[PDB]
Amino acid sequence: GSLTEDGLSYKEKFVVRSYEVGSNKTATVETIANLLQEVGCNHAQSVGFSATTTTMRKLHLIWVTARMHIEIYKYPAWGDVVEIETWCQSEGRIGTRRDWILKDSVTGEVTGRATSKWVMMNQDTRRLQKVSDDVRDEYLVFCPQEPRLAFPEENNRSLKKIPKLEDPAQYSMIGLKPRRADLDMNQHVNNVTYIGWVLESIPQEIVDTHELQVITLDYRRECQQDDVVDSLTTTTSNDSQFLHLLRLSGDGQEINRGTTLWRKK
Amino acid sequence: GSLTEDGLSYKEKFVVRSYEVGSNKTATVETIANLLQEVGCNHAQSVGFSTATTTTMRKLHLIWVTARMHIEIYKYPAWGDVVEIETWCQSEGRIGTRRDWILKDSVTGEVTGRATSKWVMMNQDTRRLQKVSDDVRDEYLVFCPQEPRLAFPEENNRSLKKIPKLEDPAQYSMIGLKPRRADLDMNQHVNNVTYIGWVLESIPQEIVDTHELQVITLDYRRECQQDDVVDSLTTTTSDSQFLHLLRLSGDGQEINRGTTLWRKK
Ligand SMILES: C[C@@H]1CCCN(C(=O)c2cscn2)CC1
Ligand SMILES: C[C@@H]1CCCN(C(=O)c2cscn2)CC1
Repeated sequence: GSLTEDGLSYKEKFVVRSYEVGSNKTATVETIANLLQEVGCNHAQSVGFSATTTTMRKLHLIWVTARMHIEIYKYPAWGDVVEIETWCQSEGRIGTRRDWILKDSVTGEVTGRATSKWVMMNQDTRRLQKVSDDVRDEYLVFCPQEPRLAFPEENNRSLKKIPKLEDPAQYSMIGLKPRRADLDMNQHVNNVTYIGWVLESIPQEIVDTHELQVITLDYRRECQQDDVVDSLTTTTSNDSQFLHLLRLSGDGQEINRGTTLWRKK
Repeated sequence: GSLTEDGLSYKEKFVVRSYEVGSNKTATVETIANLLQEVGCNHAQSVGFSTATTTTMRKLHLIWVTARMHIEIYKYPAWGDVVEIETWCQSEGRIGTRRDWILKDSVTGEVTGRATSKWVMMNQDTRRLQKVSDDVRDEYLVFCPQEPRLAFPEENNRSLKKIPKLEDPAQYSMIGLKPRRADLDMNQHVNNVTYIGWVLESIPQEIVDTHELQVITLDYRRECQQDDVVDSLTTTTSDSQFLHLLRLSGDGQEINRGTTLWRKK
């Protein structure tokens, strides 16, 4: 991959692997989410990061995902090449937004797009804090100055408020535990695992007859390596919509909430 | 990737991704196992095996199934490094075929790991393993070297050693392991790599933090269904050596058995 001519965004091509596809022989949404993560890490490394600054490392601060929103029009087939362009933009003292565009390497048509909201947090106390002006100036130079939104729409699904699922849930997957493959290089559960856990409560009948078009996932609390999670889903609707909730198997503490939108094959 | 000059083996280069590495920022053994699988699929596709079945095998409802996997790693590739893998097949008479791999450093050319696997023929409906017929053997002998080519040539080595059954009580255990949709392949079967991850779940974190996995030999006895639950058992048999057993959470039916060998960091 490489930064674009203006150095304000990054592009990378990926060939879809055998183990990355589903029953329809096309890449899963979790594989897509992993590819978004990979191009985001490479963009950060290319502009002198390792996504902490010296001021963030000095104050023990980190970037944490608050929301992820993915919309897929066409999933790449096994063996196809997909090009992803990614970039960041400041949103004032709230935090930063990171967006992506997925394109067909042969046709150049847009086959998917994503947006995510990130907030600053103290690594040790887990206390969120607004972005200080001194931290902002350090990365503003790597972002475009004019707004550049993967989801410009006058009123888009990426910024909709998500409500809390009411018991009893219509569908459920109980006793989900992460394994070592679910952890990152810092022994924390990978943000993609939550996507897989959310989708575990969707009935296989929906999975066999429908394709996932949209998914918006709010991140509320981290799941520890030794925690157990319950995945809950309720239908809220040619198109199927679901409301999701991830919570701790025991006390029922909320870790995630989201919505998915599926269309008929 | 591409077939070598003689068309008797295949090579492919992989860049190590951010989500593919462990706590010491070097690729996991499951990532290595996935890369072995990917280069094996590409080798099969390049010599005329469509979405590793032949026209005669398709006609008779026959498939290739792994019986044993043996991986030895000297140096795990770091995040961002390129690793080149060369793979090939060889017939072993009526028993079945063997598939071997050599892992090399793209910069130095030194061997950083090597693997071998034994495959047998099985009816995909009855699960009855059969010997390699004759009309089938001749159909693929032309894609394998005629003189022996072994990733593990040593006379009386670890790849061919007999594995015993773990005796209760196990010293360590991880119970209630269930596969999720990401653990399944394009045919809704549990991926052979998931078993490696499940075996390693019962290894104490103390071993994982102080040691590196050098060797792993895994026998495949029975498939784990999408709705099955597995228990992972381990006992120290000693460098550190362990004896492993995967079995069904309920009745205690054997699905896998193996051994690992770990070196101090
Ligand atoms: C271009 C970009 C500048 C902003 C920070 N960054 C990130 O990737 C990031 C995503 S969420 C918070 N930090 C590194 C590189
Ligand atoms: C070169 C090779 C030769 C025949 C078998 N094969 C495999 O991929 C295979 C079978 S069992 C493990 N590997 C297809 C192509």
